[PDB]
Amino acid sequence: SYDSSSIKVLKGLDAVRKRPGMYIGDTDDGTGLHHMVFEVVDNAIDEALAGHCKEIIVTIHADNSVSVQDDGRGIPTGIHPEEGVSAAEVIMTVLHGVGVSVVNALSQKLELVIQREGKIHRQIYEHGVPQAPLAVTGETEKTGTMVRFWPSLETFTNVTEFEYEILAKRLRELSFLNSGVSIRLRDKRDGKEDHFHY
Ligand SMILES: Cc1[nH]c(C(=O)Nc2nc3ccc(NC(=O)CCN)cc3s2)c(Cl)c1Cl
Repeated sequence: SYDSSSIKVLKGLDAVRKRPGMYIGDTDDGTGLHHMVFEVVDNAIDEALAGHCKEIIVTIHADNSVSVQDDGRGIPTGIHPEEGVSAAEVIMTVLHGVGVSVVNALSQKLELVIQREGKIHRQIYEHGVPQAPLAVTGETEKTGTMVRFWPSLETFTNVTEFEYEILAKRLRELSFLNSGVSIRLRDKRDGKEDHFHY
């Protein structure tokens, strides 16, 4: 049921928005804010442990959004018959690693770009709610997934700006734990880059 899926998803988004610390960690001391990045990266790490993702690129944008790009297969784009929406929309919205739906719920905005089967697919979310169905925007010979999110400053207080060093420490750690995955970190605010690989 297209319909029952939509009702269940919106109850899930409401649950996360009302009790955000329960899902992401402390919303004031910066740990929940940085965990937003690490949850997205952990999904790319899963796609590396599956053996398709070899490189993960984490970018801090000058507007204080963060993007995570992988070179994996790309989140599946076909209509999942039960929910009647793209398998990507299901992954991005269904509550379950805390699940990328938690990051989506707690993002003012989220941009999804999927490259696979020779096409580029894009979708925009606001507070976990898709603006429109996943749509093809052009062709590509590449594969992978890009998630860019703008954290809600309704949810997150006090520590609101991403700290390069906090991201660098956990990404260095994840590269140590995941031998042969390359994890790049880029700060568009000041030109800092790192390249973690073990
Ligand atoms: C940054 C990022 N990356 C991902 C990400 O790649 N997740 C993915 N989940 C799946 C699940 C299934 C498949 N199966 C096929 O392709 C079947 C083809 N016969 C591919 C992927 S790829 C997520 Cl989720 C996030 Cl967030």
